[PDB]
Order: sequence, then C-alpha cells, then structure tokens
Amino acid sequence: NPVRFVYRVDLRSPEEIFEHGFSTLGDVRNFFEHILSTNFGRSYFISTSETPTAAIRFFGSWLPRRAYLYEIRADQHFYNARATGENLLDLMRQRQVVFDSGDREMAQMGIRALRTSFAYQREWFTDGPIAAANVRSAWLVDAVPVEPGRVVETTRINEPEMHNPHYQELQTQANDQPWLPTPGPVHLSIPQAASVADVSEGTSASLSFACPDWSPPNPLDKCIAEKIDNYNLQSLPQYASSVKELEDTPVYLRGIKTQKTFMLQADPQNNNVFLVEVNPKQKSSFPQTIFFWDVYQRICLKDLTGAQISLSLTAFTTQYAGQLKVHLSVSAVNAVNQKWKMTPQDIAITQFRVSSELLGQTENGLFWNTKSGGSQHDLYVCPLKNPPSDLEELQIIVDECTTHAQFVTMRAASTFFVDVQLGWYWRGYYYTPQLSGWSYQMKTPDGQIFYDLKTSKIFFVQDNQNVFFLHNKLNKQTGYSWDWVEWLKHDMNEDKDENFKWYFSRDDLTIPSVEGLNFRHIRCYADNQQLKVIISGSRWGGWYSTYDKVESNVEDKILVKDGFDRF
Repeated sequence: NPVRFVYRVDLRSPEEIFEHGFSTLGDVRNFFEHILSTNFGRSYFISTSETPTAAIRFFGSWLPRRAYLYEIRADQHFYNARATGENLLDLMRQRQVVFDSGDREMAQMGIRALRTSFAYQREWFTDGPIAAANVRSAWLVDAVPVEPGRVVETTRINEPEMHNPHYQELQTQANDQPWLPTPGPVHLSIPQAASVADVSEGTSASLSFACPDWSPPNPLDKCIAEKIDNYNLQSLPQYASSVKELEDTPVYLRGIKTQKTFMLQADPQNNNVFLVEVNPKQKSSFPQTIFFWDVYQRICLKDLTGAQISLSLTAFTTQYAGQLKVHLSVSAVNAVNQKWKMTPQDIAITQFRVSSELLGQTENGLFWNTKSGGSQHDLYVCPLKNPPSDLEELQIIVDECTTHAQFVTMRAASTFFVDVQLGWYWRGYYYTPQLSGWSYQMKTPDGQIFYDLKTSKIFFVQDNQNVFFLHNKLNKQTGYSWDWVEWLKHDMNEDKDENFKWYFSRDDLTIPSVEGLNFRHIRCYADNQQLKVIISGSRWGGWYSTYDKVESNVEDKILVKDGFDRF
C-alpha cells in the first residue's frame, strides 16, 4: 500500500496555509542536518508525518493552546527519512560514499539517532516546498489538560474537517525510493552538532517538527517543546532529560455500562492479557502490574524479560470473524496491531477510549464480555457499531484512585526492534530459517525474527526467555570464502562485535518483485560477508555468509517484511 496522504501540525491557520501552502526555510539540501536540526532554519526540506498521531506528538509537550493539523497529498518529491538513512548506511558499509565533511562513524551516530530517538516521527520529508494544491484539508487541534485536580495534557483532533478549495485530487503517491542528493560515488557531508527538542517524557523531536512557526529575528521562543538542547554528535543522548520524570502507573479501565472497574494484567510467561475486577480507591491485593504507552503508540509491559525483550499489547484476530483479542507479543516498532490511540470521552477528561490502528478508520474501542465467569476476563477490540449486546466498552479511567495522568501521553521507547520476518521464496513456496541454521518450508511467522535498531543485530525469538542472535563466522582466512552462519545466545546490549552486526541492501533488486515480494540483500558489518541460502542439493535451505559474488544454485534475495525500513 502506497503512501497517499501525510500530515503536519502547524501554528498557522488554513486562512494562510490553504493558499500559500508550506514554504521551505532555506536552500540547503543536507539530509543529516535536516535530521539532526544542525544550524536550524536553513533547510530545503519540509518535514511531514505518515500519521496524525505522530504529527501532533510534539504539540503534546508539558508547559487552551491550539494549532492546525493539515492533511497533505504526497507525490514523487516526498521521501521517507528512515528508508533514506538506511540506504546511506548501506552505501557507507559498502564503502561507496565520499565524505565531504566528517566521517562514517559520525554518520552512523546520526543514523542511530534517526532509527531510535526520532523514528516515531514516521517522517516523510519533501525535497523542496509543498504547493497549496497539495494541501487537502485541515483540522483544529488544541491541547486540554487531563483531570484538573508539571501539568499533563492531551491533544484533540477537532471536528470538523475544513476543506481546501485549492486542493486537487491528482492521484499521486509518495516516493518509495530513498532520497539521494545526485538522483541519477555518492558525496556526503556529516555535521558535528545536533539540536533536539525535548517534547517531554524523554521524547526527542527534530526542530523541523517542534518549531513549525520558524522565521529569523528569538525564533526558539516559538518552538513548542520543554526546551531545545545542543550536542556534538558523540554527545547526543538517547533520551531527553525529561525522561527522568517518568512516573510508573498501573492501568485501570471502567465499563461504560456496568461501571465496574478493572486493572489491566499481563503475564510474560504465556503472553496472556486479561482483566481483573477491582474496587477503586481501595488498592492493594492483586499485583499492580505496570504499563506505559510509547511514541510508537505501543502499550508496553514495564520491564524486560530474562532474554532482554519487551512485550506489548497486541490485537490478534481469532477463529471468530470480526473478533479481535488482546495478547502480548514482542514490542516491534512496525507492528500495526501493536498500535493504539487514546481519546478522551468526557468533558472532565478522565475517560479515554482506546482504539486499535489495526481497524484504521472504523471507530472501535476495548470491550469485555459482561457475562463471562471466572475472576480474570479476556480483553477484546470491537467496532463501536453493532457491538455484541453482551459486551461493553472498557475505557481508561484517569482519576484519583486509578490510572495516573501520565499514561495518556506518549513517552520515549525502551526498545527499538523491527519485525523483519526474514525468509526466502522458491517458485511459490516460502521458507523460514531455523535456529539450526537450516530452513523450513513455511512462511515465517509474525513476531519471530527481529532487527535491533540500537545495535544492528538480528535475533530470533524462540520464546520470551530464549533469544538467539545471527552470527557471522567467515573471514579472510576461511578457505573457499564462505562458511555457515549460526544462531547464538548473546547480550542484547553488546555493541562492539561486528560479526553480530547486519544491514540491508537494495542494490540492483527489483523492488517490489514482479510478484509483489519485498527482497533485500543482507551483509555483515565486519567485512561485508553476504548472507545467502542454498536452494537445493543435500544441503538445501542451509544459511551461510560469503565473499563469493558469482555462484550457482543459491538464493541471495531475502524476504524482509514490507515497511521494515520505514518505521
């Protein structure tokens, strides 16, 4: 599915933006500077967001304030930031980049920041300005405060949609190529300083989002953010200092009808999410398990498992049609079924409807079955229309004796795993890699094979307590220039050993394939050992790395989940 529309929150009114569109603040086309907000205000790129939720996150800083959420039609001069950076990482690793300024180590610290701290921005950036014929609508967003008695608030996207009569449905779509300075040796300039907007909760924003109302003389006084910080690249922290103010909170929900109150519970041992009825005000008893809601819209279980993984609320389909059931799975940054929205439902702003991004535009909420026995209850996602008469909506209750106000804002992420769902394809058949180093004939399941954005390691989750890392063995002393790869237990935080480090390449590949498949080449950081699979013979499906470019009867196109390099 192509990107047709993007989003951008602005202090300016449709009045202006509807006719002027969005003007660049400069002439410079330097990617790293745009990303890192280096000497801010000079850039030829305008930053947009693949989702409204992402676009307005900066506006939710803790300081009614109001601004305008614009819906923009995307075309061939809109480029995804994350995918653009991954392609440059590939070029640097393959050593085909000439460095006008700075070096590769520094560029990689920037790519790191892009992949982690800034990634939730779901940024699409325009090469040059956005015509008013591009802008299509606008909404009225304001920020109201959560249950009055640092003050926590929520953004609201208000009715009604205001249309731009200068817009023209041109049936275009965002550019699915990564951005390059000289489009058709690539030359790169890497800055030495970064700027970061601290939009509360440890969250970092680039100025190209947090300062939508920029113009030279102090301009920073018009940045919606707790503060702006400056760093040398080597000094750019993962979190903003506001991360230190994070409160822990259990989650309480209340039936719309019955008025019964529940405490969210989750069990990392079997991945169950369930509900347990509680007397409000009266605490203690059942263990108050802790959840947070992060900038990837995930609702995560508080701590990591023995294997250093994170678990998030996941909306699973069932054996029963339009029925969704909440379970835990491994926090993944691109898992749409892990993404939730919260929107207040009462004037007092104490009740929040939780809806799944998985049902896109169909309004939906959380439900339980008001007739179920036992003491623990399943949790469902249902559309708000014709919901079965025996279920009722559960909404998050944020009052004195329930959920803390901090929950209903999006805080910084504790983990940055992409579900890459690696596998391979042979004439209509799908293969999944096994821990043994072999393959098995079946499409790789969701939520099993990951790429850790912090470290560039790839891992295979056997279960919440057992994680294995892909490990290269080949070197210049290996006769024949190939050797098997293997899966090894390893520390999730270990960041020095290059044999555990992998990256993805587009190279010459047709993307997507004639048959719709997302293929990538995969190589090791250490010495560019390429990852491959033997297609047949007595060792069919054996995974290995090689230096040998020209081979027979092996597959070098690896299936990687669509979007893995966009989130």
